[PDB]
Parts: sequence; structure tokens; C-alpha cells
Amino acid sequence: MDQFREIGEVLGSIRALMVFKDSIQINQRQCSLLLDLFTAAYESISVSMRSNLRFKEKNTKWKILEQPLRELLWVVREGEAYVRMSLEPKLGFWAKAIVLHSNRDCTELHIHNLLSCLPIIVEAIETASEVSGWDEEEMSKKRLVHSNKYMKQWNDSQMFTWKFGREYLVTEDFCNRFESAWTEDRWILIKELQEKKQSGSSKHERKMADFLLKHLGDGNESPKLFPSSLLDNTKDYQVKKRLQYKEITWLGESFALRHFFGDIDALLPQITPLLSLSHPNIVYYLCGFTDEEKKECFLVMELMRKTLGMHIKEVCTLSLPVAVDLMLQIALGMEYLHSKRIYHGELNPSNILVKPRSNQSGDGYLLGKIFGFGLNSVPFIWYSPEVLEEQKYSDKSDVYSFGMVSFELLTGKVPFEDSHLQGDKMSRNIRAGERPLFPFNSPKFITNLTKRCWHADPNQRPTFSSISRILRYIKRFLALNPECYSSIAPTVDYCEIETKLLQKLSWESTELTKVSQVPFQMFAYRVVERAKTC
Amino acid sequence: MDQFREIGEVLGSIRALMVFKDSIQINQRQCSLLLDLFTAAYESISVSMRSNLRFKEKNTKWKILEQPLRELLWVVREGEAYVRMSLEPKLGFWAKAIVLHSNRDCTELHIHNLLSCLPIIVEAIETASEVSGWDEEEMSKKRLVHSNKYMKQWNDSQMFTWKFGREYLVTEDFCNRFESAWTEDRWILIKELQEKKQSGSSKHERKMADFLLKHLGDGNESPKLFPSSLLDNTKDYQVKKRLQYKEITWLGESFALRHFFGDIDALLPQITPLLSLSHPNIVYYLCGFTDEEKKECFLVMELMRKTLGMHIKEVCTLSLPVAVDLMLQIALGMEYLHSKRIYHGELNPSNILVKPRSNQSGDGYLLGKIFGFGLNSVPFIWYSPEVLEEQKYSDKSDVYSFGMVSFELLTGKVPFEDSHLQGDKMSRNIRAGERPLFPFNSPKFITNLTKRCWHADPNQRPTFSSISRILRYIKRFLALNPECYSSIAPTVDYCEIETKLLQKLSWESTELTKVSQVPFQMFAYRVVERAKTC
Amino acid sequence: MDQFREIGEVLGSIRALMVFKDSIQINQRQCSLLLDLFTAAYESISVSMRSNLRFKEKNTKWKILEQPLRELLWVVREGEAYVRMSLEPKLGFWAKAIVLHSNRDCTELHIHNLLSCLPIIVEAIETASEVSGWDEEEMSKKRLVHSNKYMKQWNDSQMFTWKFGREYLVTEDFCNRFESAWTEDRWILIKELQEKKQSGSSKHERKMADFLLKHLGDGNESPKLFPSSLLDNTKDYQVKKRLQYKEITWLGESFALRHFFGDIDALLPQITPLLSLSHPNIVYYLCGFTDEEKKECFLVMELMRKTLGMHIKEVCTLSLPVAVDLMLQIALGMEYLHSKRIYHGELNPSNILVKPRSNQSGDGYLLGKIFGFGLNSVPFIWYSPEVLEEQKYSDKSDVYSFGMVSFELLTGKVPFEDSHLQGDKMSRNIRAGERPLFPFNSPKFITNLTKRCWHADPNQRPTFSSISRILRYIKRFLALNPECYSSIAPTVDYCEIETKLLQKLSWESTELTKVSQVPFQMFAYRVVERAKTC
Repeated sequence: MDQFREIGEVLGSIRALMVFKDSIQINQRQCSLLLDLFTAAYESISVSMRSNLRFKEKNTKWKILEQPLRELLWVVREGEAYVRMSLEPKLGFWAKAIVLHSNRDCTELHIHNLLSCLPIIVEAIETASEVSGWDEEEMSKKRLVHSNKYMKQWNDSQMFTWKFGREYLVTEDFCNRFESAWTEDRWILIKELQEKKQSGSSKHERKMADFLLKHLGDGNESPKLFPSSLLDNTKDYQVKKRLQYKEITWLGESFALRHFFGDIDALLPQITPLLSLSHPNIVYYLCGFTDEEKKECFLVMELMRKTLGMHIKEVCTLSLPVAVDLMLQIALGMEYLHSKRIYHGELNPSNILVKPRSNQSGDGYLLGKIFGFGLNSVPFIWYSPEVLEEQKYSDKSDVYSFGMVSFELLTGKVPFEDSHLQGDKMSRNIRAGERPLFPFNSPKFITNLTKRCWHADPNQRPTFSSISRILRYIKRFLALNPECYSSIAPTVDYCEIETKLLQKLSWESTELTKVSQVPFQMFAYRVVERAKTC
Repeated sequence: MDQFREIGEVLGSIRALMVFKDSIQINQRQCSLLLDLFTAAYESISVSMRSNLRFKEKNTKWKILEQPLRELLWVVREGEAYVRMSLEPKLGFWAKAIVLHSNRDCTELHIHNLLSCLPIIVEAIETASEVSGWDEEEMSKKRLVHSNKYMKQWNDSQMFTWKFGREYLVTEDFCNRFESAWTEDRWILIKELQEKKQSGSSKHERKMADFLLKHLGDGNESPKLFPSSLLDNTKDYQVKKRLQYKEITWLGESFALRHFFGDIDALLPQITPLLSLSHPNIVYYLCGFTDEEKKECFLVMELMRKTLGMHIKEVCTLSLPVAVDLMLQIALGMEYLHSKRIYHGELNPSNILVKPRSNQSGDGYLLGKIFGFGLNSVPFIWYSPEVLEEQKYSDKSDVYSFGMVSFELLTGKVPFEDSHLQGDKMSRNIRAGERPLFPFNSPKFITNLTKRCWHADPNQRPTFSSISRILRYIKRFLALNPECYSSIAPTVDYCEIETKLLQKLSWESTELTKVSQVPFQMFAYRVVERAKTC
Repeated sequence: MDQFREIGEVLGSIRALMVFKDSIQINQRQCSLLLDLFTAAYESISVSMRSNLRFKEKNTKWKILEQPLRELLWVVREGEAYVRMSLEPKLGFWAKAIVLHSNRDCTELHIHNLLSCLPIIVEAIETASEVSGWDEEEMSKKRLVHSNKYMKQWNDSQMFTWKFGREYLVTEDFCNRFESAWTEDRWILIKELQEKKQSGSSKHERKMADFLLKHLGDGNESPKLFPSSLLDNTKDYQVKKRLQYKEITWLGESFALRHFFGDIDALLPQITPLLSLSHPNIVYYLCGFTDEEKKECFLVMELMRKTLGMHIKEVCTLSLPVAVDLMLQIALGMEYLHSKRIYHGELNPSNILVKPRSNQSGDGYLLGKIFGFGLNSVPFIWYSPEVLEEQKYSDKSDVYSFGMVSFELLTGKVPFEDSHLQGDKMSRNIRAGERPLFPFNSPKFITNLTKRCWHADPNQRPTFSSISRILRYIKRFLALNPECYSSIAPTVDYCEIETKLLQKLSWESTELTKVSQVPFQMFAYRVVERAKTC
């Protein structure tokens, strides 16, 4: 309680907002899905607290539920902000359509956080139930139930969805709605645009509707660039001064504008893949503009200002949960990029734009995105060793970079501060097995990822689809016992678990993990720990 | 919006609290009724905003809904406090049973406030709908609908319950549950006590169960006093020092104790009616104790410390809504007392105990009760003139007092400050038609009650069942236009309306008004105003 | 009761069927809409019986509710048959997709019948409430309420949707779902076909998916004809012997095949409009086939065998409700055809294919469709007089025919049986004002349509959008008092009402009436009767 009730009230606030459902023009289906999932998670949590916990012992034996319920509170509070963003009338219909036509914020931010936060709450409730009561027979029986839940024979996605599907909101109906709730509003938007295509008020809107219809999968002709006159024509199109990126504000909502000169027709086949991307942790290109297939191209982005590099030096460090959330978001971005066969050439702290959360959720929490991956064509620290000894954008050459930034987030210091005495001798040193050293205070479980991404052998570095699912499980552990971040470390090394599960479950078959698989993965990790209690 | 969403979230908080419904031992039925009414009111308000209002004009044309929705927010926030009071484990079962066995706080405080606040919201929504939109034809049509709603032929309780029952939460099911939800938990408490009567742990609890079973309608033998040994026997019974009222804390919850010496057997038939009372605005006697039908009697009360008299002099004034709420609560208390043929001998500011609200609801709002009415047996301002010229506890002799205190609440000054020069000549002056004069700033509508309660003729003073229903309608008007309290006054005199409706509807037949009749009365008042627009 | 409970149980049966919702491949949205409307109608009817009627008088004073509730029972029983048709696995996915890709049976048959049957039930409940009870004051008050409901100032679609929207299931949400529940499953079908376009098992299915994708609004290129090889290629394509119409069974479901020889490329622009039609009372063309734009064209239809002409002579007559339902269905078909600027050249009893209902609903009830309207290019009774004196497919020249068939349905005899003595003198007689005479037993209200469609002046014949809304109101009257069909006739002539409402409400502006307008029209008719009680 006192966190559970806050979740209930935030959910009620979302329901009150969603009363005016039809006022949402673009996210009606996604907002409805968010409501239908938050309500289901709340129902399951309430039922499991009724069945398991005793209210008489509210103030003493529920201390373990405080932080998982806080994290679920934060997830629901971010869902509420998403609904208010999708429902507010501050921005016009066109400014909203340019931004939210290919959002995917729902299933990748909010649904993903919810489905990675429910296992923590469920497991915490079980652990609180075992110590609940005064009868040792009850405690032993509950321990037996929970030990038979996490036994090894329940290691299969279909086994888990059968036995434990309803508990973790992975059911056939929910799994179907995770995907068919973004195509549904896409179709509705196409219909609403076709109506404005011929019944619009102005000729400029006549062209805007054609622009967006061709921009959204008309004839499956997705990769294309439209005349830049649309930017100029709009009643208001003031291009603000840059501080290659400029602050266009062409629908009244400020956007970042990247414009470059080159033979765009020749550079077309490599920007064609780039315009298709859409991920919450990616600063992707909303629309593309060329004048008349001529000199210049206009690429419009979402506007973010502060980077992680100049944010850390602003506040100086970051707490462990904040660093872990940043790492998880960055890893989720990179696994999406790698799933689409394009690799950030160099990943640096500077190349990570961050923006703080609602600030109603937590203190110091912030969500960050990655940019600059596209158009590789047109110091020596974040480079991988073999690339550093080059006298090429590999999938493993930036996993090293991600681990390098991971060290930076944890210790809060730019790496190789101590080696500053050496001048350019670092380049030869990195070839040798020398890596920056952690402070001893840093917890063992987290820093093992940095040691494993630092590994000299390119093959042994874990993929991003494995780093992400390690990180969200470390977030689970960091949620159960807050005292760890504020020897509290677990027993098993999580990387060892990943190595075991990759061969056992064949998780390497899929480059990217769909959201409906998140609770099963966090469940499989717990099974391997339980089998390794010894 | 922004008040509606807050109501939604407070309602969600109440639902989260009520998840642990079975942990409530005494108010499960009443808490369920509160939830089922708040949910229904919220559903009707949401439906009426969907049908009537346009979300595009949220920020400009919804200014009139701010204050009625604030008042409903306050009512729901008080319902939430009631639920947390009835559900918290801070107090033991016995300490809870002594206080809440005859509460009636639900239907008299919370349900009454809800049913007097819904008409304000509904009427405000209609007025906001008329000005909504940009089409004058829509405005004219909505004006026609609302003018045909408030036309004269819909003046009957049954007519109104037919046409407008569902809108104002007065339906046969709701009206039945207003009464059969306090008998239901009374029966459950009797059953739970009979179980502890024979299966209790201790002999002291054996006697406690017998005490409460005989105290609660066993054989319809309601008026009786039990041996005082029960106070002494309890593991802890420290009687605190008085500051005839003492602070007994005999179940760990502090109570006010009134104890007096006399031939209690002779005084029994007049205290017998007194022990039956129960009202939220009455400091009533929970239990009665005599040693062995001997010298002393022990009367236990609910503990309140600060009175209205020494509260007003603390903060010095009170705003108009605060004064009106105090007046409404006092009038509701007195109409209950008068309905039970017992009259406060003298009603003074001092004899009104006040306690501030949750303070989450509003600033300066406070709920007050009246005490000292019982046991009349064993300066000259608040007395009525004819009583003042006595050289006797009539129902009209304290209506004068209530109006006198009403003047005190409004002007914030003790009356006859100016006449302080005269010494005891006031007594003859009151016989003459001289009454304290208001400041001109005071609004006309409110002060007409004080002029009408001041009236020299005892007959012409309105009854309390009429003063209450005048006051709640003035609260409605004061809710629609906040600028009135912070010529804004209405056209018709409300007292004139009361005189019209008493003969037209025969409201004088009933001394006390049941809560299911509140929206109809506020509806009948509005009909009479509309007929008198001229 | 005893009809209401049967409706409840049939609705429960539909819910049980719809449990396996995902097994429906094509009508999931339409079946969900049917369930969501039947449930809402049932909820409103139950609430209105709770509020209005007394259960103590179940067996005596509820005789008037028997037949309207029977008709609603029949509507729900047809909805259940629709669900079982859309959900059964008897037919394959392709055989289902050919038939149900452009069904529109939901909103035109089932939703239309439901929305034309609710006003009858509501009005019957009001009339049963007035006579309910033993207190004459209650009766007078209820009469006042119902007389103020049907007063003249509530004559506007928006006025009615405001005051009485929720009662008759015409709300903004319901009105939106009447249309956006057939585009929703169309989009889903397109997506499911695109998946089979590239991931199908066989090459034949590869071509089938392309066929249906191009057939369903791909690029807004709707009017086209596909190579006939698709008929031949399918594993099974036996063409059965004709009994120009042949019984193709090319997906295992028997279809009627119309094939003709001509310069199809030259006849293309007039068959192009024809392929777009879809109505429950129209035998429309599902798909079009030409070999290689060569000699022959293959037109596939839905298979029906028995016509109205050889059905009436089979059973010999038809009861009045059966005849009225046939007339209403035929009028609904013709108003759709006339809305699309194409007119049946000649409308005859033979050119009306009929098929009996579920037979669980009623005895002798049957739904009929009209065919043969298309491809006009390539005795003298049903022709209109001016056409009969031609020595041309006008919208009024077949309204005469519909009235002629209307006479045939009522009297059950082929017209001009008596004039059989005259040989070809009928042709001159029809030019003179001579029309077949009715039996005197036939009710006045029904036969006035036949007299008005018979009218010599072509202009004065009512349009089909007016004949339909006359007919459904006569169905309402015929539902209230069964004894009429088994002087019971009303007072006002319904045609007079139509003439009044056309100028008052400007109903002639719209050629076709959308289903969301049906209850308002039946409400406006009742208002005009009530104003004409005198």
C-alpha cells in the first residue's frame, strides 16, 4: 500500500483523460491499448495481493514491495504523459501528424517498460508472501509453491505462455494487440488523410495530404523524397539559426533540420533505408525533402538539445538505477539498429541526446536517444582496438563503444583520466590488453558487462540483443533490494547465465526481440538462478 | 478538465483502497455504497460532458465548471478519508466498534454532500453547453432543451424521479441502498459480536461482547445503561484530566467523558431518549455507564477540543463558502434534533465544536458539531426576545439563536460590539425591534436568512428543515459564480421561494428530510426561479 | 416477460458463440458490432422495464409487449444466424472471402431491423406503463410525461439525438461504429491477403490473393474484370447445368453464374458501375471475369433458386406482416439502386428472389432480393401507363411497378384476373384511369400506398426513400396491435404525414437514408400523429 494506491490513482487519472477518447486524432488505438494493459496489470496485481498478502501486516512486512511498485508507478505516470501528449490541443493536426504518424513509443517505451516491470512486482509479491503470516507451515507451503513455479521443466516460450501467460500479460489477445494496434491507427490516419486530400480547405493542405499519403506506404513505395516547396509554402516556416542541424519550426512545433549538399540522386539508395526507421531511442528522420532532385536535401528530425556528454558534466555521480536505465535504452536502440543491418560508425557519449522524464516519476531519471548513425559518408578512445589499429562499422565494433560509454556512466568520469600523462601512447596501449579500471565500490554484477564488452577478442563480445536482456534483469535485481545502490550483489554471474541460455534456448536465432517475449526471458533467467542455488 | 481528472484519480485511489475490502470490519457495506455512488456520479458526469461539451474549447469555455467540479473533488476526497478511517489498522477492533457502530457519517455527510453537489455540476454543464460551439442554432436549441427541462409541470417528487432520476443518482435501487446499507453492516456486526460472545479469548472480551450486543438493539430494548466496571476492567483505562468533561482513553482512542452525580434512576427516563441519537453534526453519547444504579453516571462522547467560538477568535474573516458550509452543517444538526422532539436550550458559538477537514480538500473549510443539548437540568444575546423577557426551549427559540450565530459567522464579529456602551439596556432593546446591523458589503441573499430568523414574531421564523434547504441552494449559487464571494447577487429572494414551495409542495408535512429528496428540492427551487425570470 | 427472457437467452447464445471470436476471419468487427448493439438495446429495454413496469401485474397488463418483443426476438435470432454463418468452419477461407468481402448485411439487414424495432418496443413500454398500477394519479402523470415527449418542438435530428439519443441507440459512438466497422474488417482482410500474396502455399493461391487485392480498392481502381483462368485453375471448378444463369460451385460453395457474349471492351463502361453494388436486398455481382478481354464475360452471383412469383403460387394468402416485410425489403433495395442512378427496367414478382428466414424466428417470414437490373441491353401489366403507351427506365416508372407488386402481395392474386375477358384492351384501359380493385377486407392504411403508387401523374408517385419510411411505420403500427392483421386501422393517413414531413424536414434532400436516421424518422411520424389527434 501507499504505492499501490498511487498507481490506482494515476490509472484513474488516465481513465479520466481517456474519457475524451475521440479527441485523439492519431493515437486512439495506441492510447486504448495502453489503458487496456495498465488496467489488466493493475487487476492482476490486485488479485495477487488479495490472494497472497495479509493487510494486518501492512506496515512491517511489505517493505519489499515499495520499490517494484514505485517503478510500476513511474511506468504508469509515463503512460499518462504519453496520453496527455497525444490528446492535448496545443499542437495542430498537421504538427501532430508529422510527429506521431510513425511513433511506436507505445509498444517500445511504455508497453516494454510495463512488461519488464511486472515480473519484478510478481516476484516481490511472492517473496513477501513467504514471510507473511505467523505460521511456519504456511511459509513452508508457499516456499514449495514458488519453488515448483521456477523449476527447470518450464523453460519454453510456449510452456511459459500456457502456465504463466495471464500473470505477466502475455496472452494471445494481448500479443495480437501489441502489433495490430499500430496498423489500426495507421489505417485510420490514411483514411482521414484521403478525406482531406479532396475535401481540404486550402491548396496547401491539398498538397500536405498528398505528401503524407505518399509518405505512408502508398503502393508499398516507402522510400522516397518529396519536393522541399512544402516546407516553404506553409503559412509559417521560419528556419532558426543552428546551434548542419538547424531548428526548423515549420508547423509551429520546433524540429531539428539536417541539410546537406551532394548528388542526392546518387546518394538516394543509401538514404532510402534510412528514412524507414522508427524507434523511441532513435533520433530518426520524419520526412525527406529535395528541391527538384537537385543540389540540396532537407532532412527533418525531432528536436533535442542536451546531450549525455554535456549533461553529465552539468551535474558534476548518476545513481545506479539511472545509469542502468540509460544503458537499457541505449542497448534497445542499438539492437534495433543492428536488426536493420546498419551500425553506428562510432558511438560516443556526445552522440546520445538525453531529455529528462516527466520528473513526477523519479529524480534524475532521463530517457536518451542516439543519432548520427546515418549518412556515414559526407579522440581515440571509443574506437574498438582492431579499428583503433587501422592503418569498419562492424556490429561488434560499437558494442565495444557501448561498453566504453557504460564505464563512463558508472564511474561518471571520462575514461583514461589517469593515463592523461601519456600522449598518443594510449593508441598502442589499447592494442595491449589494457582497459580503464573501475573503482572498487562499483557492484560486481553491473561491471561484468563492461569487462565482457571490453574483451579483446571481437567474437566474445555479446550482441546487443543479449546485453539488453542482461540489463533488464540487473534492473530487476536492483529493484528488489534498494540498499544495493544507495556485499549485496547476487551469487551467479549474469553473463554466465546468458551464455547458458543462448545455446539452451537458441535466442541467437532472432536479431531483435519482440516485446511479447520480455517476461519469458526474465523468467528464464530466474529459472537458471534457482537451478544454480546449490 | 484539470478538475475532472483529479476527481477521477481520487476515485481511483478509493478503489485501490477498497481492494482490501474484507479488512474493513464495520463499514464494508457503507464503504461499498460510497464507492458505488461515487462511481455512478462520475459515470453520469462523464457521459454528460461527452454529450454536451466540446474538447477543442477546453481552455476557454469551461471556466464555469471549475468550482462545481472542485466541490465534487472535495466531497470525494472526504469519502476517501472516510474509507481510510474505516480501513486503517491503527485502532483495534473494539476501539473501532465503539465509535463506528452507529456512525451514519456515510449517508448524512458524504452521500448528502454528493447529492447536493451533483445538481450544481449538472446545471453548470448545461450552462457551459449552451455557450459551447460557434453555431447560434446549436445554442438556441440547447437553450430550448434546458428551458423545457425546468418548466413548471415537472414539480413532483415522482415526476422528477421518473424524468431526471438517473441524472441525479436518485433511483429505486440507490434510494433503497441509502437505508439498507446501514442495517446490513449492523447485522454483520451483531453476528461478529455473537461469535466473540462465546468464542472470545478473554473474560473481559466476554463481557465486552455482551455489552455491545445489549447496546445494539437486542430485543428492541435500546434505552439502557451498563455497569461502569467495563471501563475499569479494560487492560488500559487511564482517565485524563479535564480541560464535567474528561478525556477518557479507555480503548487507546481518546474520548470525552461526561460524568455527573444524581438520582440516576430518577433521571433515567430523560436520558433514555438521549442515548439513541446519532448524527455527524451531533456530539452524541456512544455509551452510558452507571456503577450499580448508584450515585454517578458515566457518559462517553467523541473527543473534540476546539470550539467555533475560540476558533474564530484564533484566526482574527471566514470566507463566504466556509461560513455557508458551517451554517449548513449546524442547520442539518438542528433539524435532526428537532425531528426528535428535543431542542438545544441555548445555541451559542461556544457550544459548536469544530474540527478542520482533511485540508487536502480546501483552505479554511471545517466541519462542526453541536453539543450540550442533553440534560438541560443539572450573556443575554443569543436568547430569543420572548425568552429574554422571561421574568422555554421552544423549537423557534433556538432558530433565533441559529440566525444570531449566522450573523456572527458572516461579519466575524461578536454581535452588539457597537452597543457595548449600554449596560444591560440591551435586554430592553431586544424587546424593541432592534437587531445588529450588517456591513453593506455582505451579499443580500445570505443575510436575508438572518433578517428572517431575527423576526420578532415567533411564528414567522422558518423551521430548520426550511433553513437547510435554503442554505444548500445558496451554496449552489455560490458555487456557480466564484467571483461573488471573492452586484453579483441573484434576482429572486430565496426565502420567498421557500414560502411558495411550502404551500405548493407541502414540505412542512415532514420534520426531517431524507437524503434521497435532496436533488428534487434543489430542482424545485430552480424551477421557481425560472418561472420568475419575467 | 416470456419474450424478454427469450431475447436474453438468444443474446447469451450469441455471446457464447462470439467467445471464439478470433476464429472469425472476415466479420470480426461486424460481429462485434452486432453484439455491442444487441447488448445495448437489451440493457436499455431492461432499464426501461425496471423503471416503468410493475412485475406484480406480469400476466395481465403486459399483453401489449408480446409482439414488439417477439419482433426484437426475431431480429436477434437473425443476428445469431449471421454470427454462425460468419464463424462456422463449413466453408473454406476463400469461399468465405468471395462472399463476405463486401457483405454489408450487418448494417443494412440486422442493424436496420434492430433500429426500426426499438422504437416499437419503447412506445409499447410507455403505453403499458400508463395503464400500469391502480393509482389514477400515476396514470395521469405518466400520460403527461409521454405527451411532453412527443410534442412538436422536438422535431430535429439533432434535437432528437440530444434528448432521446441513448434510448434508441443513436449516439455519436454508435453512429461512428455503424460505418467504421465495415472499413475496419476490410482493412484487416486486405492485410491478411497481402500476407498470403507472398507467403501462400500454392501458386493458385498466389494468384487468388492478387485477384482479391486488386478486387478490393487497390489504388482506388475499383471497376475492372480479371482473367477467367482463375475459375478454371482452382482444384475444383465444376460448372453445373443451368436452370444465362448457371450454377458454378467453384469454391465448393454454389454460385449463380451469368455469362454472355459481346464486345466486352465496348460494354465495359456500363458494367463498371454495376460491379460496385452491394446490398442485402440486391443479387449483386461478386466478381467479374473475361478471358483475355475477348468474346465472353463471366459474372458470378450469389445463388438463389425460388422466386416470389413461383413461391406465392406454391403456397396457394400471405399474412399482412409477411407482406409488409417483403415490401420493406424490396423498397430498401430499390432506394439503394435509385441512389446509384440505375433503375430496374421492369420490376416483376418473378424478378424477386426470395429465401425463407431461419424459421426459428417466425412462420412464413422470408427475405427477398431483386436481380436482373443490370445490363438492360443484351405481359403488359407491370409497366407504367406512359411506358405502356410507348409506340424509359425512369425512377418513377418502377415505383408504379413496385406498387403493382404490392397489390399482388396483399391480395395474393395476379392482378387483372377479372379483366381476363378483354384481350389486349387492357393496354388502352391502363391509359384510362383504371386500376385493379382491392378486396374490402384489406386494411386502409396499407392499400393507400398502392393507390398512391398507381397515380396517373408520374410526379405524384412517392419516391422509394419515402415509401420505405412509410412502410416501416406501418410495420410499427402492425406490431402494436396484432388483432389488426389476424375497424382497427389508425386515424391519420400515413401518406399525408409523409407529404407534411418532406417539406417540413427537407427529407427529399437525401436520395438514400443512412441507418442512424431510422429512429428519428419513426419518431417524427409519431409526433405528427400526436399533433393530429384533435
